Amino acid sequence: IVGGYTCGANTVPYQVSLNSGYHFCGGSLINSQWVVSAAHCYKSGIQVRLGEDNINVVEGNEQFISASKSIVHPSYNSNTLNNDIMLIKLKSAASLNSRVASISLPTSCASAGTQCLISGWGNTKSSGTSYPDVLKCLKAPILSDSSCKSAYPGQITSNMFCAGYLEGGKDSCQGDSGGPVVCSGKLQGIVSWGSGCAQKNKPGVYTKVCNYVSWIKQTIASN
Ligand SMILES: [Ca+2]
Repeated sequence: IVGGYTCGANTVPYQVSLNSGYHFCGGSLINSQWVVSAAHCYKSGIQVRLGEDNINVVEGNEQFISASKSIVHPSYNSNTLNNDIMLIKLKSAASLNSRVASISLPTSCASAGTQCLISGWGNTKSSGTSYPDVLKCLKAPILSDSSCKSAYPGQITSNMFCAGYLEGGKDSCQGDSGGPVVCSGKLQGIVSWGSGCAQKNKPGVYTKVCNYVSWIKQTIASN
């Protein structure tokens, strides 16, 4: 997260870190057994780390649970990032309390102008590289479809939306991938892609979770 703030420990209780020997992506806990992330975060041997603040220090609220199975969206295209969503099942159910909690799925899509909270452990610099240990947060609005398409001609599908600031300076970034965009207590987006980070006229692009609720529910019901 570039141009954000320190969230505060366990203030974003649905935020998870995906670990394969190291943090590599965010994700969102959606029930005791299941995490939503980006398909571009797929790999084998994922451990899901819940209850994290400092990802390099055991601070007392962590739950580390290996994934039993990952399901990339059936229509994910890694070239275009269309359908950049993946479900991860935990081998055991997480213990839920106020520091580790699921986030609700949307019942309706969000509109441009809605304010959201984006979070993660990704790079905090727009030029060069600095990875934080503690969770970072950014409040940002959803942008109009027209501004999003104008920013990224030929690239924005109906399964994507832009959020952030066209002036630059405030965005998600590498290592935030897969993490949440939450608006009015609903998971509306997944950190997906963008050109660089926090660049002028190049906002963040996010998977439009409301399009996937049917798929998520039916997949959980049968897996
Ligand atoms: Ca920790």
